Amino acid sequence: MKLSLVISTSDAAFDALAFKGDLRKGMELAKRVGYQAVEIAVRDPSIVDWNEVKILSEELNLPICAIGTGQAYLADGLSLTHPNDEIRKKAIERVVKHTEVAGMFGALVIIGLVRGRREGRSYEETEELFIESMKRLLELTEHAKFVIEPLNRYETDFINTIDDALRILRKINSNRVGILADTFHMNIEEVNIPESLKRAGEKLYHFHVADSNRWAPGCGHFDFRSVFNTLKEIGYNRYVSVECLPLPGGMEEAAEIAFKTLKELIIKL
Amino acid sequence: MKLSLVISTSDAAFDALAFKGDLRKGMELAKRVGYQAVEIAVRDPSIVDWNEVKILSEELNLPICAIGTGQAYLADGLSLTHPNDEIRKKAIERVVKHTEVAGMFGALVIIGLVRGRREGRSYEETEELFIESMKRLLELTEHAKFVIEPLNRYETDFINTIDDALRILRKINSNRVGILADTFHMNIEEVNIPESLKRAGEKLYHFHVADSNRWAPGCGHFDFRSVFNTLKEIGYNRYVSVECLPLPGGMEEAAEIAFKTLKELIIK
Ligand SMILES: [Cu+2]
Ligand SMILES: [Cu+2]
Repeated sequence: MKLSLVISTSDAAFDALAFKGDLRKGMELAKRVGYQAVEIAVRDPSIVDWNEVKILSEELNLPICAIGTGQAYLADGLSLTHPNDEIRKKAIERVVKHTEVAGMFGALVIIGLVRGRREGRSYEETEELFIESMKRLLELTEHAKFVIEPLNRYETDFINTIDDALRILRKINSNRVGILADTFHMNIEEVNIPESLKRAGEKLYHFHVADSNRWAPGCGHFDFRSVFNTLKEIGYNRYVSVECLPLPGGMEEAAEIAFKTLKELIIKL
Repeated sequence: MKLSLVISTSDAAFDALAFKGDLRKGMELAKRVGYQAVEIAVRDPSIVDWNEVKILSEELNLPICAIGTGQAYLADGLSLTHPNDEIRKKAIERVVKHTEVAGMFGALVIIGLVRGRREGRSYEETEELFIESMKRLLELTEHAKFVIEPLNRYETDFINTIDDALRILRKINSNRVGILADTFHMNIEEVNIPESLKRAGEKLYHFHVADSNRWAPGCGHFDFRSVFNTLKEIGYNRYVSVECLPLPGGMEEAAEIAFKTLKELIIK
C-alpha cells in the first residue's frame, strides 16, 4: 500500500496563478510530510498547462495517482446521466479531456458526482443511462482507467454503496473500471465496512480516507484498524489517498496528522 | 478491436430503391459472415430516409461505424480546398449533412478525397485552406468526429502520409479530428508501417484493410501480421473495416475471405 494526499486547487479559469500556486504548495507539502503521490481535482482540464504540471511532478518525484472530475457537475452542471442528451454528450466530452490528462500521469479518472443524480427518475433508467455513458467512454479511450466512487445519500441518490457499484461493474464488464471506496461515505452508507470491502475484493482500485467528521484520519471515531486489517486480507496494494477537510488546524496540520495515523496502521500490518 | 465491412450502395438520388436494396443486402451479408458493424459511403445524404436505415440497423443488431464522403468529390466536384469559395462553401455544407447522418449512428465521418487536391497551388496554400474548412466544420457541428485518410500519390497530392496527417492535426488542435490509415495506401506511401502506426498512436481513430492489390486481405502479399501485432501493442480497440475490391470471386466471397483472414489474426 502507498499513501497519497488530495490537494485542493483553485479553478484555473479564473486565476491561473492561484491554481499553479495552490498546486505547488500542495505538492511541496505532500513531499515534506512523506506522501508517495498526490491526487488532484479539476473542473475543466482544457484551461490548464499540463506540461508545466508534469515538470513539477518530475521535479518533486511525486506522481499524480488520480484525477477528480466532480466540479464538472457542481460548477458546470455536466452529468453522464443528464436527461438532456446534449448535456450527456458534453459530459462525456469533458471526461475524455480528463482522460487525456490522466494519460500523461498514468492516473486513475474518478467518476464521482459527474455521474449525476436520479432527478425524479427510476434507479433503473438512471443506471441504464450511466452504463451507456461508461461504455461510450471505454470505446473512446484506449488506456484510461476509471473508478466509480459510491457517495452518501446527501450528495447523490445514485450509487450510494459498494454493492451498487459492484452491480454496475458486472454490467459494464471491463477491467478498466473499478471502485473507489471512501471511509467518510462508507461510515454512513455501509452496514459492515470490512464485509463490503471483501465483496469488492480485486475491484477495489483506489481508496479515500477521512474520519467520521471528514477531518484528518485520527480526529473522529472511525474504526480504521478494522479497515486496514481487511485491506491486508484482500491484498490491497494500491493507493490510500487522504481526502479530508483541512481540520484540525489547517491544510498542513491535517495532512501531517493523517499521515501519522495511516503510517501507524500500515506498518503494524 | 472490432471488424466492420464497407458495403457499396447505388446513389439514391438516381435510384432510391436500389440504394435500399444494396444496403439491405450488404448489411445482411455482413451479419451473416460475422462482421460487428458496417461502413457506408454516400454522395449526398439529404436524399435518403435515414430513419428507415436506423430501423434496419437496429433490427440486425449491426451498427454503422463510419460514413464515407468521397463521391461528393468524384461525382459532384465538391472539395474542402476548392479555389472557388462558393463551391468550397457547398462542400462544407454537404459534409455537415454527412455529420447529421453520422450523428444518428454514433459514426465517424471520413475526410478522404473530399479534401481535394493542390490543383497547381503550393502545398502550404492548399493546407491552410483545408485547415480553415475543418475549423469551419468543427464550428458548424457540435459532436461530429472526423477522420483524415492519407491517400496514395495517384489519388491525390495533398496528405499522402500518416506523418503529414499528424502535422496537420496538430494545427487543427481538436480531438474531434483523427486519422484513418488504409493498408493498400500505406503499402505505397509509408516507409515502415508499424513505425508509422506507432507514431499515430491514439490519433489513429479508424482503420481500412485491403491487400497489396486491394483484393480481400490474404489475397496479395501485404504483411497483416505485423500490422495487427502493432495494433495490439498500442491498445487499438476501435474498428478495422474491410474496404477492398470485390475480388476474388465477387463481393460476398471477398467479404468471407477477408473476415477469415482478419479474425484469425485478431484472435491470435
Ligand atoms: Cu472521496
Ligand atoms: Cu480506405
